[PDB]
Amino acid sequence: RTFFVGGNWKANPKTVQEAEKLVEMLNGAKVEGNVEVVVAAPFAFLPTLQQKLRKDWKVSAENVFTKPNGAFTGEVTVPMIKSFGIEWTILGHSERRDILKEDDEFLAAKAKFALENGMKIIYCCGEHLSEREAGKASEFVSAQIEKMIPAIPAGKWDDVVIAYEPIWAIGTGKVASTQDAQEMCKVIRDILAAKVGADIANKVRILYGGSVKPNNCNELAACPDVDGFLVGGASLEAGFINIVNSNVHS
Ligand code: NA
Repeated sequence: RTFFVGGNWKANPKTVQEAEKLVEMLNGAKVEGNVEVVVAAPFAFLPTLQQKLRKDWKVSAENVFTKPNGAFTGEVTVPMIKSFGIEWTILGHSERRDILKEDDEFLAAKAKFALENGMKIIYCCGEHLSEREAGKASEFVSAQIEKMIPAIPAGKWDDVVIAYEPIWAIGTGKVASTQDAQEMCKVIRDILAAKVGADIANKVRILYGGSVKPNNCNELAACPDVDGFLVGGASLEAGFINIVNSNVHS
């Protein structure tokens, strides 16, 4: 598996002029090793990233809707994204599940629609504090992945990346360890192996999507089942390149 680093800008930066400055910084970064890099940005900034970002990396949307077009005011759709040459989207990020109330049925429909229309997806999952403290993390994450699995069209697993988010460690007063990252990425790989087979489990990149910074990326990357990262705030900073370059420890 090729190490994979996605930079999720989330709803940032505030201005397209800042977005262009960030792209200029990224374009001069010296990448070491072997790594697949994707940068996800707000919809309004996708055209300028697609125009200006280094072509050895790829641009990603942060969401898409379930339909090609139509009477869905405010939604952006897969064909719109693709018409710029953009090939990636994030789906099911904890912020969209938990704040914008996207449920698993909605997300499964997005995954199917995106994949059957030639997108690649970064599909996010992860358990909350109650399930973590009950000792039911693997059961919760399995339920999420089991909803995702039937949505993946035949022959499309090459275009699926899964990100694990330790939601239990976001705004809760608890922090995740490196061992927690390894354990939960391994849990996901074992769910894949049991439900769709070892061949698929061995090729799907499973990312850690907790807090990833220059000070912990190397140790996280070295974990055997951690295939990369879905990076939050550090993707807006020069430290993103440290994280990209952590692949050499994997
Ligand atoms: Na690794």
